[PDB]
This record gives sequence, structure tokens and C-alpha cells, in this order.
Amino acid sequence: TKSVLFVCLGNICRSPIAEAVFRKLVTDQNISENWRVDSAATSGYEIGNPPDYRGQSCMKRHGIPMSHVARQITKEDFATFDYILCMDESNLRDLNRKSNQVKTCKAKIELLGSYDPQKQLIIEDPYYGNDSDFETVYQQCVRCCRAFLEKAH
Repeated sequence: TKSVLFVCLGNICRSPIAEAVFRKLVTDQNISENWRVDSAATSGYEIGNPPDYRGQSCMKRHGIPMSHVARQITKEDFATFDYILCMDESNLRDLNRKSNQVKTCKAKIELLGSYDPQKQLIIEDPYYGNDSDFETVYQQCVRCCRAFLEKAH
């Protein structure tokens, strides 16, 4: 069984959308059973909270199921996940820092955007943005998750 953890700073705006998009893709391809899919935060700012309601509104428009309770990444996650796919370089710095504090790091840690055929490298925090910024995040997750599923690097 393969595993991927999507990560952003708070686990309310970006990573729950990536997770939900990816889970839908594998489910549509009859292989959800082969995959462990999750999302988590670098920080503890939003622990226990559901995804940003603007994100829920976006996913509803696109007919993508989403349900998550925000949680912080743990030391155990570096041992168990094949891939940790994050949103921006700040996430990446933080994840690399945490990963070096741990004995076992199975996970390949990289930017989700590094999979975008369109080379939109960074998935920017839409929290201080509007609905159009959530839509961009959504569209990025679609391209990136599809490409990741196709061929992980």
C-alpha cells in the first residue's frame, strides 16, 4: 500500500483540498484501497478545525467530497509516509527541519507543485485572498495530483 501526506502551514486552506482531490482521483480509478491519503499542518495554529469554509464552497462547486479535521504533522509521519507533498518553500524549510530531528525518514519531501506540468511551482496561501484564490489552489491540486499519481519522482 502506498501513502501520501499533503502538508501546509495550518491544514485548513490548501492541504485538505489536495488530500480531497487526490482521494477522489484514486477512488475514481478503483485504487483507493491501495492508498493511504492524509493531510497535516506544519504548525498547531488550527488544530481540530475543519477546512476553511471558502475551501469547502470551492470543493462543493466541483463536486469533490471533503472532510478533514486539522492536525499537526508528527515525528511518526516521517517514518510511515512514502511522500510528504507540501505547498510552499516555507513549508519545505520547516519540514526539512523537522525531518532532521527524527531517526527514520522514509518520506520523500517535496513541493506538490513540482509535479505541475504547467510549472506553477508554489501553491500560495489563499487565506487572505478570495474565492478566486481558492479556485487557483484547486486547479493546481488537480494538475499536480494527477501528475503525481501518474508517476511519482
